Amino acid sequence: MHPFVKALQEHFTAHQNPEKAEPMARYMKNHFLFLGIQTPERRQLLKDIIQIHTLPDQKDFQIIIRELWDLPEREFQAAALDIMQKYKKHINETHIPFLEELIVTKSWWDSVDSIVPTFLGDIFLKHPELISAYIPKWIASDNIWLQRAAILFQLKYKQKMDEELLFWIIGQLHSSKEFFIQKAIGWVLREYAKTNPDVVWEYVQNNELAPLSKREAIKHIKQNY
DNA sequence: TGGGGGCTT
DNA sequence: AAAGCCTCCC
Repeated sequence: MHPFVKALQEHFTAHQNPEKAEPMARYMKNHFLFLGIQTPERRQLLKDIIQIHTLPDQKDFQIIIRELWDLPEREFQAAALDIMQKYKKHINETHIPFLEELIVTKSWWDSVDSIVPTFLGDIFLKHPELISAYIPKWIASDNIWLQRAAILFQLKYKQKMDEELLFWIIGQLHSSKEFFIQKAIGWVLREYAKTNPDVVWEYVQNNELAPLSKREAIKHIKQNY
């Protein structure tokens, strides 16, 4: 409906590439249709539409992102995320519910990981009191993408990592049978190990986790122990 | 296991 | 912009 979205849809479509669509789609296990438009082209095409229509008012950004999210081809969600980054300064704690919706719709690692450690990680840093309003809820939801969100929001924290909170969240999900949860646990631990390898090594040796998670967690540090 | 064209700095 | 890195994938 929104002219900006429809313009973007027609522009993207005119520049699709079936030869690139196949491998891109297979990378995501065929959960999505792809136009076959990679990042440099996708951003240029977005740029073109912005040059013509200009970037919409901040009070419209959510409608545009939702309309893009509803379109079949994956690049439209990738473009929606490019757009959200442009409005980054206007995204705050009142947008958590909107972000939850994006996380649980058209869900896969590519969209969820693009939302969580950046947007949500920044938000909880700025609004510490909201962690208890969201994280326990996400863990208990049995929606694996919200559960992944609770694990990964601190991914980029480095020295800001709240270790007790991290290990609490992991402990809550350590028995999950979900592939993308075991992976998220391994990832956050592997990433945090670049800052504090000793504590991650100890945690992995001394606590219950899926073998998958243990392997992912220590893949870069095992050479040191 | 553990390293990879597409992506990033 | 030369070169390191990889969520994921296999």
